[PDB]
Amino acid sequence: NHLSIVTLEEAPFVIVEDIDPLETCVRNTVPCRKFVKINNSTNEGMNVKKCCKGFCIDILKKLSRTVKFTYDLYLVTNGKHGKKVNNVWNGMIGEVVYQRAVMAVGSLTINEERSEVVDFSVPFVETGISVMVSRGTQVTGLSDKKFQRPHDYSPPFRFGTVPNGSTERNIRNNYPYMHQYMTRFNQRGVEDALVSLKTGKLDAFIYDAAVLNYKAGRDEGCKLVTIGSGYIFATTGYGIALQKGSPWKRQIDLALLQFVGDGEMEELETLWLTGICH
Ligand SMILES: N[C@@H](CCC(=O)O)C(=O)O
Repeated sequence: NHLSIVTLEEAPFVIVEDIDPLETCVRNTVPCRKFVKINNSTNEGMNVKKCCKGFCIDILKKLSRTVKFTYDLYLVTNGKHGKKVNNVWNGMIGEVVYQRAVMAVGSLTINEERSEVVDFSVPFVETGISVMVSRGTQVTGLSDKKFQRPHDYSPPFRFGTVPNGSTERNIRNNYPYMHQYMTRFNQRGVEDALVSLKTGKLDAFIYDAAVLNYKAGRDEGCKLVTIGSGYIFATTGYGIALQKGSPWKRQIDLALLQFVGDGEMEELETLWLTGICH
């Protein structure tokens, strides 16, 4: 009963590394494969062996040990965390919905749309929407006038997010103007956004709270500050996604609860998520 499990890279939850040519993953890593295309024309491709580590990987290792299952971990190839595009789910959520994976482990945010098509374990990392700015910049949260009336400033307040995730969904579904203003500043990824902030090319980066709290905690030079958005309606957590009606949610939940109660979760948080910047 080898379980097919999908994941996605997003430090410090999931970190990917090339395997050692001379061909096994060691230390705190585990095997993870990815289907890579031969070219940009056809569907042809081959699965490439890589190695994975991180907070979520350690959670997977513990679940494997405790629930007593073995697994075949693979990386998503189309999309990221999960979005319904042209009426079809992609990313980690898609792999679970279309039964390619029994579970999805990673920095996967629990939200209403996703819960309609997949079942989630209890949350194990708290998150929501946060705002990151250069240390010194003053903002109260997303209700700040700088965000409500960006054009009332010279130059217009510059803020954006990484599209296609739960953060964009929460803005697009409720505040049309803010969303369409923001697309002007879409960021390709977290690292891109951080550079834009520290060099003064971007005023604020709106993104997942867990990741922003982590990044601000160990920024080189501690030049970044993260503050809550105030969008409490968006407060949620990361959860392991399973097939709708999955018979494993019960056992996965019991394990997570066991880890929380025994202090094992506490130890993992200390190992991977602590910060140093005040
Ligand atoms: N963790 C988010 C991705 C990042 C974000 O949109 O804030 C998700 O599962 O969609």
